[PDB]
Amino acid sequence: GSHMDDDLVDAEGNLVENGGTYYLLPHIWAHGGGIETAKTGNEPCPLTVVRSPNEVSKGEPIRISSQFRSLFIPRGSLVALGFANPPSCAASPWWTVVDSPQGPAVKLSQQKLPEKDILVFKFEKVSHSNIHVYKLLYCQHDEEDVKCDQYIGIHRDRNGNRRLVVTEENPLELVLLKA
Repeated sequence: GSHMDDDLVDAEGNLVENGGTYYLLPHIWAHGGGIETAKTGNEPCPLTVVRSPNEVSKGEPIRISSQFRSLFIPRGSLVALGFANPPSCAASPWWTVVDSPQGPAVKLSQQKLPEKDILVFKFEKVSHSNIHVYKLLYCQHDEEDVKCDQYIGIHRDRNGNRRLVVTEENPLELVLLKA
């Protein structure tokens, strides 16, 4: 047997498939649509992970992978998040957090990444039971083994890009729809 409610759940009540693709949507419709990429700052192409401003858009299917190959993703598991179909100028589909004067930001990279650079996310079910809504934690380095005390949120640059970045308040609250 298996511990009850011990795995990530999608919008339809079915357990999240380890390695499967999902649209990451905000629980609150008015907040926007799914996940996309955009070219910001001095990037030569789309390397910034962002949230679509279109509430109707489900955005890109996002692959969610745990460290080990189990069927489902146990609650509290460190995970990697990547685009099933990444922008062509990215060298890998996996998201990664990079420092910037505007605070840590979720980006893609034009080179291959070491796994301590991608296994840095962790979902955390939002306390207002059910509905299966999750906050997204970013996990930095304690020294050796990991501390997840930072939440991913949105930052609208003045070009209207709703960038995913580690923020102080208003963390994301996502529902995962099977893609």
